[PDB]
Amino acid sequence: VNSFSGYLKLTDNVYIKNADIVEEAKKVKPTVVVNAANVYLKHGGGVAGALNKATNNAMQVESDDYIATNGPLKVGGSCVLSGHNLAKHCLHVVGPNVNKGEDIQLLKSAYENFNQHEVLLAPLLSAGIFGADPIHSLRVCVDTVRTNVYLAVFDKNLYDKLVSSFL
Ligand SMILES: c1cc(-c2ncc[nH]2)ccn1
Repeated sequence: VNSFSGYLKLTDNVYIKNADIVEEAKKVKPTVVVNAANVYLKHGGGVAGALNKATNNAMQVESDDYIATNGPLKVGGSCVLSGHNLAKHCLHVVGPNVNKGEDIQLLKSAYENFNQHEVLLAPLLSAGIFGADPIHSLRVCVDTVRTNVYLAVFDKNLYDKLVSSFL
């Protein structure tokens, strides 16, 4: 049993809910929240800006030190950093940004990072301001992630379309 409430079950391991991922994390304090990161961990807007704002910029301060030591992530890669006031840990995952011309085949690699964690609260990778088709992102999630993932879809309209169209 876990703390996640009000999710629709899509598969054995994937659950979905209409919610702002920032609002959720504060209530549940999950072991892992996933950030929709970029390779520079520059959390300016979208999921990353909203998560970072909720940490009072502490996520950005920690991220800048990480990049100064380790250099940029890979597209499709990830790192584990603090969850600050939102979660125990934040898994920063880089999905391909279609609005930068990145290979959408990298979306599966991105979701493979989730399999290193037994339970996660996450957004749909490469969705929102990353520009991918969220219906596609949900299909790759279901076909790639084997661990227990609780997805948050910010747009009520999009949430209803994701559920209604789910095979
Ligand atoms: C994009 C933005 C957000 C967000 N939460 C609060 C303000 N903006 C959440 C998910 N995707």
